[PDB]
Amino acid sequence: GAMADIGSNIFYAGDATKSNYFRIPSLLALDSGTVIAAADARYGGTHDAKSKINTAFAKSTDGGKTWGQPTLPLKFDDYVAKNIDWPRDSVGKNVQIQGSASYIDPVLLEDKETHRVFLFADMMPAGIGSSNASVGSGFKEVDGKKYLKLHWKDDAAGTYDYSVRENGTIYNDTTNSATEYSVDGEYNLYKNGNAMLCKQYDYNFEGTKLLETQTDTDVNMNVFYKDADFKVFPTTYLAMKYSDDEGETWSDLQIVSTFKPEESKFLVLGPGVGKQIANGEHAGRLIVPLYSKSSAELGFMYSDDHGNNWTYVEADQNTGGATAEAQIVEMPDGSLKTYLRTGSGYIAQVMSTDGGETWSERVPLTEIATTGYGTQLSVINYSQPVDGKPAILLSAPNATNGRKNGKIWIGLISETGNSGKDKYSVDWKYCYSVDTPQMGYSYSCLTELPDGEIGLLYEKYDSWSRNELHLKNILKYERFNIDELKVQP
Ligand SMILES: CC(=O)N[C@H]1[C@H]([C@H](O)[C@H](O)CO)OC(C(=O)O)=C[C@@H]1O
Repeated sequence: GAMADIGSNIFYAGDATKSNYFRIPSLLALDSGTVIAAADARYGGTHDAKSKINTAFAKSTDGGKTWGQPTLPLKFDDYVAKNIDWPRDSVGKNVQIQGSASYIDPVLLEDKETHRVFLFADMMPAGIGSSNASVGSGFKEVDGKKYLKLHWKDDAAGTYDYSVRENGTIYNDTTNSATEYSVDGEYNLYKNGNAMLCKQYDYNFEGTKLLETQTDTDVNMNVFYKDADFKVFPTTYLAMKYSDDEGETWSDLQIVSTFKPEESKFLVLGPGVGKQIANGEHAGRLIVPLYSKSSAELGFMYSDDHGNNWTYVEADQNTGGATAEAQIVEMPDGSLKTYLRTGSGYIAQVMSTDGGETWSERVPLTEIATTGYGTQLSVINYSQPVDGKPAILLSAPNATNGRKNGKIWIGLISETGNSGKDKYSVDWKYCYSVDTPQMGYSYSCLTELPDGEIGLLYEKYDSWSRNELHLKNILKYERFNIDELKVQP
């Protein structure tokens, strides 16, 4: 590493998370000027769920120069957290953990009006990922009210005759009566006040066979575990916790996806950051991007009451479930521009003028090359004029073959003198090269730091490639002043 690369790891193999791998960066400068970050702690190599993944978290007091020890605010204990070197061979490289619960794909958001920070992540029951989730919400309605549904072990497959109700009281819905079972605030199970338990799994390889085997370590039976007496419906959930103390402590787990459409296979987070509206009618609205295999592809969830309640909105009617990972910026009036990945070989743009309730048709973004499968991007507002215009920054790879050639772009915003969603034009005038064209570059998250420097946490390899799986120390942190970035190639 060069002098300039010292301090370019936040999460790394050997830190406190006990993970050898990390993916999916999230980076956010708070209003106070503290800076926080989050990423997947991918234990079982860099595979997506299904796997064993927890959400990692760290922060910087010194404006993002330096980072504290990492924490695990969203974590499951059904399989142990350990440092294991995943095989990289033609056969083994493909092997993933079949039986663990996971948190995956974080989003960080701050309510600046209340100084509350929210952490969201997809919540996967045991052995589930987006690809093998079932169709359904995971909740039932009982006398008009939504309750998380549960399968008792000795009931017929696909039979969910129970529900978590007030106080975590588990009810039998056939007779509508409380049982002796309940869940606590962690969704761990109890029988007549007594903690239920089960044996934690280990995983070790013998050659290219992955051996997932019980140990003699008791952990709390959780409804998200493979070996629980009561089990949630095996679809994708959204989880959130909040902190008022900049991530020093976290609130209780919230399964917020009560709005998951019954017709959807998965509904998951567009990783990166969310947005608080600063200007206009809907100023103060909190909004978080989502995408799904459902009635719609792109969606959002928003709160007009500082995080207590969340409303789901569909931005299109595509049923094909392409990976429409999005990030959102604000126009100076306060309308929203969203930039998103697609599976159609380009990055797309959409506008909303009603605070994200409705959205315009997708518009391709010509200026940036990408692959057919696409990659996640990061877009943000910059607080300062740039050549005397309001500006945004976008980070994304810039190649048609592979995830590589990452750029940071500066877009300059103009009024076109037209009306509505067309009020504004973005001029992508600057294009900064992060490394070289053949260097790998995948997911990324920008933030503007306190001093007005631009921070970047990114995947410095190609995370799609089947030949770059299970690499360590690929998650890189760099800082730039705004003049560095003003390049015109
Ligand atoms: C929830 C989940 O799996 N998210 C993953 C997403 C997904 O795998 C798929 O592309 C669409 O269903 O893709 C990628 C990726 O590197 O492309 C990373 C995410 O971690």
